[PDB]
Amino acid sequence: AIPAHRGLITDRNGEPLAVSTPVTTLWANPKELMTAKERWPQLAAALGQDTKLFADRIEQNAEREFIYLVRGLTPEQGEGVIALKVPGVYSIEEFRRFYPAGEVVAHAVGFTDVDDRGREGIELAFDEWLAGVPGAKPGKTLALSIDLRLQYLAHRELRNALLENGAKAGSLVIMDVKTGEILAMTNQPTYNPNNRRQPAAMRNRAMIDVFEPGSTVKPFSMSAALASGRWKPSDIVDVYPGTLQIGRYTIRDVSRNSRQLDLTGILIKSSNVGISKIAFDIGAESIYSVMQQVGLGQDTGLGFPGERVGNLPNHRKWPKAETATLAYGYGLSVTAIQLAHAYAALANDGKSVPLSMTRVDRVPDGVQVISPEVASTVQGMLQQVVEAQGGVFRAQVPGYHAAGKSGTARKVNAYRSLFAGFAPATDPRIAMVVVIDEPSKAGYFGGLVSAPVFSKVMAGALRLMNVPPDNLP
Ligand SMILES: *C(=O)[C@H](CN1CC(C(=O)NCCN2C(=O)c3cc(O)c(O)cc3C2=O)=C(C(=O)O)N1)NC(=O)/C(=N\OC(C)(C)C(=O)O)c1nc(N)sc1Cl
Repeated sequence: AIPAHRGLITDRNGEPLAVSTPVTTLWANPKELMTAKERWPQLAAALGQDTKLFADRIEQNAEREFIYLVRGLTPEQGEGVIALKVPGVYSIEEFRRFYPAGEVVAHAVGFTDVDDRGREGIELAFDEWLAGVPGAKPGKTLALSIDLRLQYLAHRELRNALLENGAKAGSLVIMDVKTGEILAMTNQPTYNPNNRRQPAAMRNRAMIDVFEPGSTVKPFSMSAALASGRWKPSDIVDVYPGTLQIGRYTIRDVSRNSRQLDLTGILIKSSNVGISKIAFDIGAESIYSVMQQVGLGQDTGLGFPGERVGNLPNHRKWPKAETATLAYGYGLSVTAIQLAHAYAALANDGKSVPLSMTRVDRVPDGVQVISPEVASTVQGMLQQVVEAQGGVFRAQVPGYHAAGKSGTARKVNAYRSLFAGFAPATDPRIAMVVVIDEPSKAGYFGGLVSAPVFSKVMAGALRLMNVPPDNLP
């Protein structure tokens, strides 16, 4: 059968990301080869094979009318073999993929197996569209949501942060909050898909690795508090003395020099005690509902085989310890894609637009998952988290009002450093998640390790997208 030309993958502006390259496959009729044994050695040497092992193979297939000699020669190598003019040697034009951006977008684009079928990423997810039909009809062009310009920036900054932090791994996702598009998705470690010759390096961690989101979910606990009718931002919580006992469990703040904190101060000081006390007052049910509605631990609908769903704990009757730990993101499992999608809903005034890895021309209707008034109040609080005295100043994006939240998880001393946010605050365009796994220098807090990567990637992304600076007089 005649292998078909696989569809071109492009970025959202038409830059090529996966291109079908002509190769030559050689096959032989042994019955005819066996009439030309004197030609075999120069045919073996032309295929870089030992004369004796080549000869053994043909002799062991003397009564098969077909065998492959080699697959995936360049046309030039295949020409050299054809020019030997060996009886019983034939050629087929096959296709191998080339990935012009290589390691930069390897996890998103994926790659094809020996037979030119998708094995990972978009190549796998859109195989039916890309493949076409073997004779023979060509596969179809696919434009991704990815902007190669934002992807290059995200890739470079996440690489530099891993090296500066001596970290094991990392992910970074950028989303268009208005369209649901994935504009960048990068992971470390990465691989060159044009030279496969580590399984670890091939993992799209942003989609297939789950982690505890920790304190990055506090904005969703606060959304539930503001929607309950029992809380406003200027309300106070007494978090003294920085700890709270629930039977056997102790809730702890890292900084314990607080008594009265307003709701914004609970976020600035990442007080687990403060969010736990609000959680006890409003009930875990309300918080669970917000987290489920923004898609934490829920199917993204992206249909990448091997994509993880994670898990959001649920109860009929929430025990007090589980109520506290839900509200500060302990014992949840989410993906970086889910966390970025949730932040996009908050940024898009509480409307969730379905996630897309393909370029969106006609934007589907969004679902109102949080009330626009609550969403807008939480945005303003997350802007104070970044800008306020004592805030996460390393997330500040010079030129723009940015907003977001740090997290730091102790794994089970190894850490995960998180920052999730959006910008600009006065009409958000972009949501971003930065996850750095096991930073190994003195700093491991999300506000130290991930927040500066957010700042640098957001500064470039907003400028690459010509977003007008909103920090004006
Ligand atoms: C959020 O992820 C929660 C609670 N906290 C941890 C943390 C944090 O407190 N970071 C800020 C640290 N920090 C200060 O307190 C401070 C004070 C001053 O004056 C200055 O100038 C600077 C700083 C400073 O950087 C965060 C955060 O927002 O990054 N949030 N995390 C947890 O409760 C979990 N682990 O907590 C830690 C503290 C990391 C621990 O070792 O136990 C956690 N672990 C999981 N497996 S899931 C969760 Cl949640």
